[PDB]
Amino acid sequence: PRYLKGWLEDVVQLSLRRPSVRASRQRPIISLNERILEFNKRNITAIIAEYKRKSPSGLDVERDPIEYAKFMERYAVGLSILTEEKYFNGSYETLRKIASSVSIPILMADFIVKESQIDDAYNLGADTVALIVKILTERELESLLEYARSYGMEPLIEINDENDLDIALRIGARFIGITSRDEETLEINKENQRKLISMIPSNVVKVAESGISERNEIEELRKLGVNAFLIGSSLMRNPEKIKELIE
Ligand SMILES: [Zn+2]
Repeated sequence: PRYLKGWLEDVVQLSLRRPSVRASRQRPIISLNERILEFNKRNITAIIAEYKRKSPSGLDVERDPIEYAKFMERYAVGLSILTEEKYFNGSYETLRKIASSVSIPILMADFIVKESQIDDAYNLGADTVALIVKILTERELESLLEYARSYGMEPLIEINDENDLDIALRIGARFIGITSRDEETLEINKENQRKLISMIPSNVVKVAESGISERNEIEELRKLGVNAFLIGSSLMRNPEKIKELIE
């Protein structure tokens, strides 16, 4: 991985030593990016609802994961499950139990730095994974993208700046998340997020991530070409909000 500082350096070293799991997957992969495009053709707002108990930006809640997932199943285009343990209080069991309980596509969100974490996502039932450009070298990113595709996944390649975007397009990403949060500093910049969105080709499936709480922002981003919206904190604190956000 890259040489980082602060909490990201810590989470990367933790991830390198993450013990892998063993299990026989039950259901074939179902595509999150393809379901997003189907929602777009149906003119249904496509929200990826995220389950996370804690975050470095101060979220700290307890909520039953299965009850949350079963509620979201009616409304969300997919789910994102945090599996990072130290900063997000996620776990592999959380992913396994949620995947075993819903039929919509599931994204495992963690700090993937080694192939066995993709093995873990597959064996636990996830349909895809996030790969974060700013924690990986270009060579690692290309290799992990190919590895995930060899299972039948289309990973969400996450970008925050123009250097990240250059890499993501160069390596052939087809499913890009544009996060407004710089994970190193926790700073939110929506202007920069909109700039990057405008630089992505129309045939790439685009997901806006971080800081979304209001239907007005979803509408404005949809007008700019965003295909789907990854929303965590606001839904973890008031799950029923997704109903208003999709209206
Ligand atoms: Zn993300």
